[PDB]
Amino acid sequence: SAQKSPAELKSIFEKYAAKEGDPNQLSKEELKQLIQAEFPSLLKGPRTLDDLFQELDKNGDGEVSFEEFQVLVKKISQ
Repeated sequence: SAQKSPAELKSIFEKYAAKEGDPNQLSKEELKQLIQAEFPSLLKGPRTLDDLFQELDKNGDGEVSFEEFQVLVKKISQ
């Protein structure tokens, strides 16, 4: 919603990750889109669009795993 619920983000995340072979991560392209969807760079404070990606930039099939993504999630709602 205005604030993003864990279940909500989880559902969206699954929806995104399922676009790639492994429904467990989102590749750079997908993560970027997610960012755009949740808050299109209106980060008037925590300016990091990419620092957070890099800090979590794994690469199994896509990029950022659900495991790592949870750290991202924590900063969505604020």
